Amino acid sequence: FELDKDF
Repeated sequence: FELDKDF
């Protein structure tokens, strides 16, 4: 995780 997180 923490890729470009909008979720």
